[PDB]
Amino acid sequence: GSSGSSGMSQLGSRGRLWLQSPTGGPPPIFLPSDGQALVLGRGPLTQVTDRKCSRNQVELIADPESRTVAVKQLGVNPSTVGVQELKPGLSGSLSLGDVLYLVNGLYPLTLRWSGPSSG
Repeated sequence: GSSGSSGMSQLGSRGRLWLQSPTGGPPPIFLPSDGQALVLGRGPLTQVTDRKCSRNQVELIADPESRTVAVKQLGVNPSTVGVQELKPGLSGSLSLGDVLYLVNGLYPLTLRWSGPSSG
């Protein structure tokens, strides 16, 4: 038959925000574009099972507005947003490529953005 519905439309190439993990790590999680906050910490999320990590260690938010990500510490352990240490109740930003050491300056989460070629 004829499916139809819609025709065509495209402004730019656009993309999607996500986090990149090193070998022996979890898959590429796609942050919520809606603007929600993806709390990272212990669990299958990042495969982190360190007590030092808290279910809600920090709050990541995908900001496709300017290809950025907001980070807010809701845990106790001091998190590092790149090369700067955070605090409890503090908040910072992460750029495309920047790292986000969940805790113990370990379990770094590289911020990546999807972008296809050709077109």
